[PDB]
Amino acid sequence: AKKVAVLAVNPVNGCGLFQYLEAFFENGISYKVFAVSDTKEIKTNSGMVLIVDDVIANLKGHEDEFDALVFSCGDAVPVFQQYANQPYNVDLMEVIKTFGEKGKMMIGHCAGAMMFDFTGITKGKKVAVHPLAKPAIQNGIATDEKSEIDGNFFTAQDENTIWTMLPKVIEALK
Amino acid sequence: AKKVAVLAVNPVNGCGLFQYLEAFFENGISYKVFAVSDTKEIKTNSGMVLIVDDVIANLKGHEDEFDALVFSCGDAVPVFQQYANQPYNVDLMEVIKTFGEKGKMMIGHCAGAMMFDFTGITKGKKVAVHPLAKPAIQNGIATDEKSEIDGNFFTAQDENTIWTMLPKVIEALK
Ligand SMILES: [Ca+2]
Ligand SMILES: [Ca+2]
Ligand SMILES: [Zn+2]
Ligand SMILES: [Zn+2]
Repeated sequence: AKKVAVLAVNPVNGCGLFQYLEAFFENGISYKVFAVSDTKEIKTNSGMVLIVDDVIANLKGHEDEFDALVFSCGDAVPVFQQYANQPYNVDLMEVIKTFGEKGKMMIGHCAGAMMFDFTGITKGKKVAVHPLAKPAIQNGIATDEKSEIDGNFFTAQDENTIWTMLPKVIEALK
Repeated sequence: AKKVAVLAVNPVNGCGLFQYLEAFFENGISYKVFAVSDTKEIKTNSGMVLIVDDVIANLKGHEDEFDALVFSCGDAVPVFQQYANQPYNVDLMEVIKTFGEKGKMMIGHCAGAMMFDFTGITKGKKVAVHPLAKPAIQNGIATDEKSEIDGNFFTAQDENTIWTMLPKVIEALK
């Protein structure tokens, strides 16, 4: 019964986030949602209070217990580099790197491929990424497609193109 | 300009909800989210917790303050009928009737058209509705279409067909 660690940044795009969670719940895939935050209480881009399962600090060292990582992008991302030293963002890099190195399935949209890329795990792999974050892809092969599936990477250009890969994401977890 | 009252049942389908909220937010359309519940704190079908703006009881008497109602469906709706002693479900019927009677734009998906139908406001209008809820449509005219726009009614069969009518909804609310 497959298990996914869903990473929700703060603020998270709720439309992206619930596309994933709704598809997992409807298809009987297990998930736990970790805030990329000090607290499990976060906000959506649109300002709604959202309380998820746990915080990313508590995912570290437990990466083994999951089959897949979802990076659910949001308005936190454009300020990531500015706040790279925040503990939740140091944990973010380590966890993405660990999942990547352990061969887990890596799922993301908008700037998710960029977060993956920063850790080097995307080396030589086709990724779809927000057209704005395309210049920051240094290790992966950034394309202009709505989504790219390559090896362990499942990435969509943004929330409005998650649909183009989601049936395949679900099938790979079922 | 235009103001939308969004009704979130408990549990709500978060994929449906945020498709609306992201679209409104990104197009600068004003909205306020009301829990169809005894408190502002609701769950998603997927088990996340949302704290919304207010409860539906506080929308009673203020329907003319809004231009549009969104009914955001969830796994609460198929138990709606069992739960006649929840005051917020009685309030729901009241609020939907009042909005429809006052000629407001009525927007919803999945079993939303059925909630509308129960109040009678759908008399003679085409609606899109989830297949399982279709036989419950007696006042309106249920179709097999992905979405239906008829008069003041903008309804989608479910969360995965919202995209088919959402640009028209946005255009109408500008
Ligand atoms: Ca949002
Ligand atoms: Ca949900
Ligand atoms: Zn993003
Ligand atoms: Zn429903």
